[PDB]
Amino acid sequence: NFSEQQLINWSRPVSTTEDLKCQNAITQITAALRAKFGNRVTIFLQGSYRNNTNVRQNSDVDIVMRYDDAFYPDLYNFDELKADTEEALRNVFTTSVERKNKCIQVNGNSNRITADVIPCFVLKRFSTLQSVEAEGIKFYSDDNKEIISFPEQHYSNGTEKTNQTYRLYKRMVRILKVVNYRLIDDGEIADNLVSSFFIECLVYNVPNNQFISGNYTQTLRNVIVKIYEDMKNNADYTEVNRLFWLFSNRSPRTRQDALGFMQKCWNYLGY
Ligand SMILES: Nc1nc2c(ncn2[C@@H]2O[C@H](COP(=O)(O)OP(=O)(O)OP(=O)(O)O)[C@@H](O)[C@H]2O)c(=O)[nH]1
Ligand SMILES: Nc1nc2c(ncn2[C@@H]2O[C@H](COP(=O)(O)OP(=O)(O)OP(=O)(O)O)[C@@H](O)[C@H]2O)c(=O)[nH]1
Ligand SMILES: Nc1ncnc2c1ncn2[C@@H]1O[C@H](COP(=O)(O)CP(=O)(O)OP(=O)(O)O)[C@@H](O)[C@H]1O
Ligand SMILES: [Mg+2]
Repeated sequence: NFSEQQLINWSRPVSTTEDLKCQNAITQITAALRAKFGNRVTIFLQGSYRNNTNVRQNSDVDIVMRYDDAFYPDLYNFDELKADTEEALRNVFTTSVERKNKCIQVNGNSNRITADVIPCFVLKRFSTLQSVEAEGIKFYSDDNKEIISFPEQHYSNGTEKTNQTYRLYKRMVRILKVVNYRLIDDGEIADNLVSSFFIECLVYNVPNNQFISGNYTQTLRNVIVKIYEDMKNNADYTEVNRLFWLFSNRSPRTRQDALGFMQKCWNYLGY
């Protein structure tokens, strides 16, 4: 239903860290957090701006604030950390600050994008897949869930795969994110059937030899068919971080979710 050129267009990043409104958000929010926490935190990005997978204009940026003085000192429970983070932001951004289940949101304006600020601590956890202790981040949601993430390993492994696949790994992720948003807008799937993270992990497990240089239409066909068949075949997919399984008992998302999503994409694209 869509031409090769249309797929190419959909595969391009829309919002990036080069955007003035993104730079403005990061600069302003960083200053507000440093005013309270100084060097006791590491500030970095995760999510679509970090991995370069944005497909929507003026997308929100995920700014991680890792309180890590104990692990990275200068050469306290989470409830207090999140409250102190909300206070630091409210002192500067006042009515634009909204506490959320998993972050503090700083709503944007004409000159800056909206940001999700994610206070967190250092996390260390053993990976049986790689038989090593892995370092990531941990935080707690307002509904009492322990949220664990490995953004550095996610970033590095995804970058490596796109570098090995003629840059098509992330281009295919972006295409599927576009299709996801369209299916949601059309009311064809629930807005939480999949997530950007889930899509990124699914495509990551498609072997590199399925990505065909200069052929977006056939590469995308290969990607959808491979994930679809793998889901029917009970495949053991890894997260992009390669430290844990995608379909582990910690995750409520299922192979059936991925199978249904692939089917909806296939039908929408008209293969
Ligand atoms: N391990 C793990 N990490 C997650 C999960 N959800 C989000 N993350 C992390 O948080 C980052 C930002 O989350 P999202 O905003 O939902 O994903 P995104 O890549 O920014 O895509 P967008 O929907 O365009 O914002 C992702 O890149 C992941 O690194 C999850 O379910 N499991
Ligand atoms: N450090 C470094 N940066 C580069 C290099 N080549 C290009 N860049 C730049 O790094 C930024 C990231 O570029 P890309 O990784 O190609 O991202 P993109 O072009 O927006 O999207 P895709 O190519 O589809 O992944 C851009 O500003 C490029 O100009 C390089 O060899 N080394
Ligand atoms: N496993 C995870 N690991 C790291 N960051 C996560 C994460 N899940 C969510 N986040 C981050 O927290 C931010 C908020 O996540 P969302 O998916 O919007 C739920 P929420 O918005 O916090 O609940 P709410 O809208 O009901 O208040 C995301 O932008 C993301 O950057
Ligand atoms: Mg995001």
